[PDB]
Amino acid sequence: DGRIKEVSVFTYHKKYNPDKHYIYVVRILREGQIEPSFVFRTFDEFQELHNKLSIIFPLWKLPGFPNRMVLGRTHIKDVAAKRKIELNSYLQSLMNASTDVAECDLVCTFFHGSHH
Repeated sequence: DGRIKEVSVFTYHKKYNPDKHYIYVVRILREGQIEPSFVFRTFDEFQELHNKLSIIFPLWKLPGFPNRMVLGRTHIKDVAAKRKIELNSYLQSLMNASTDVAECDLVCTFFHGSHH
C-alpha cells in the first residue's frame, strides 16, 4: 500500500502480567524502512479491530474474522497455535483489501505502537 509493504504474524507467547492470555507478535515491513517493525497484540485486539472496522464499512469489504466458541472442548496452547494461522490470514486478507480499508486510520492505528 502506502508505507506498509507486508504484514505477518511472526510468532506468539503465553504471558502472565495479569494472568494469561496470549500475545501475537506481528511483523510489519514499511516502504520507508529496511528493517521490519514488530508490534504485540492479543486475540482481543484483533477482534476489537474487526468490530471497529464493521462500524464504518459494509462487511463484504472486510475479511471474515476467526471466532469459534470452543470447537468442542479444546484447548489452551492448541488454540494459540490455530490463531497464529487464522490471525495471519486475516492480516493478509485485510491488507490486500480495498485501499480504503487497507490504509484507513483504524488499521494504521492497530499497527502503530509496539504494546501501544
